[PDB]
Amino acid sequence: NRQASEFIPAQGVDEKTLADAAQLASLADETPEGRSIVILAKQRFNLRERDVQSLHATFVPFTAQSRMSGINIDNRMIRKGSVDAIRRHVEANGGHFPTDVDQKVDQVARQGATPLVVVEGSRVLGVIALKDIVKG
Repeated sequence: NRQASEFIPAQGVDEKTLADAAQLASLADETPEGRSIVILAKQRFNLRERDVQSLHATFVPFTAQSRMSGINIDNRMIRKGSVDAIRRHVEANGGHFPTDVDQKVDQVARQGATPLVVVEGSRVLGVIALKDIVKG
């Protein structure tokens, strides 16, 4: 029961850029956070959505084996996963993640938030830090 609250760009990408890919990687997530992140992009920086139907792209539902999910489309190939899953995915792409942001992911954990990392191509475009919310 966690909702995205703020996200920081990986080095080389603007945070709004991170939010847009944060969305398309999170379209097909069936996790409660999957909706929180797509709303995090709109409220925080940019009310924006996905564009698979215009490019004929494919959604990749989240799997627990990799603990991550994402989307492939004509113009983008982005994923969002736990920092452990995504970081392995960047090196497997042959790409690299920004340590300053992997550290910011670590800071989201110490505050009790869940750092999801989203990548585009083989690199990370930023982390989405999700925070816990109180009901009633």
